[PDB]
This record gives sequence, structure tokens and C-alpha cells, in this order.
Amino acid sequence: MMSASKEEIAALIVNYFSSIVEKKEISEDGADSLNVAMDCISEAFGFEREAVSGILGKSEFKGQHLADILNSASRVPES
Amino acid sequence: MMSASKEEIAALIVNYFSSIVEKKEISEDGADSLNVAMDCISEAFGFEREAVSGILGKSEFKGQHLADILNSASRVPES
Repeated sequence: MMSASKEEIAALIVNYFSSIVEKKEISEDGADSLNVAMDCISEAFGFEREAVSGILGKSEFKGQHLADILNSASRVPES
Repeated sequence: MMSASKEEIAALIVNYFSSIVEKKEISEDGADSLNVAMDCISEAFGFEREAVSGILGKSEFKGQHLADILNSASRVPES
């Protein structure tokens, strides 16, 4: 139902990055990259990292993940 | 139809950030944050920025944007 506000989008984005390093799927180098990137994401959108837990609590992306959301998408503009 | 692979997700993420600075909606500070963040995103997922144009050309997120994709999501796990 949400129109995907800035904080809401960033929330899913940083949450996904958190999930990547959570399951330690990414390489050490990339993990550090996601860290400094996350500081920048937080600085850019004007929110704190742990605030994602609150943002994704208010917004109804709950029970889902960014990639699961993208998985449900399907657009083939065959021009 | 895509299960949202790493590069595909990062593609939409960096594309959205590009759109933000494209329409100069974000503040100068945040714009710079998105720049260094994007270098980190690219380094993390192992792809180049301009490669997003190719990734979003192969994947069928075409004609859409990240936030438009998130807008079509709706999950209320009212427990």
C-alpha cells in the first residue's frame, strides 16, 4: 500500500545488505564496502541503521525482503 | 520472472540512487554519499556502474524503477 518513501526504500536496501553479511555470503572486501556504503546511505536519506527495524515496522514490507519483492516483479516491454 | 540475482538487485538500487541525483532531489551532501556508496556497491557485487544499463537490459525490470517495484508490494503480517 506504501508508495515507497525514501526512508522505506533505503530501509529495504540496507536490510538486504545486512542480510548478505548476516549469512556471510559476500566476500570480506564486499562486506566492508557495504559497511561504509551503509553509513553513506544512512547519511544520504537522513536515518540511522538500527532505525531500519522501525521503518520496516511501520511500513508494510514486513515479512518480506528486498529481493523477494523484486522477485514478484515482472515487466517485459518488448518493443 | 527473475529471482532477483545479486547484480540485478544492485542494478535497481544504484539506478534508483542515480535517479535521485538525476532529478537533483537529494541534498549535495547526500548526493556525494551516494557516489562513494555506489563505488562500494559496485565493488561489493563485482560490477561497474554503467553496467547497470546492461543488467537492467537483460533482466526484466525494464520500464520500471526500484520504488515502483516496491510500490506494487503489500504485506501486512498482522499477528
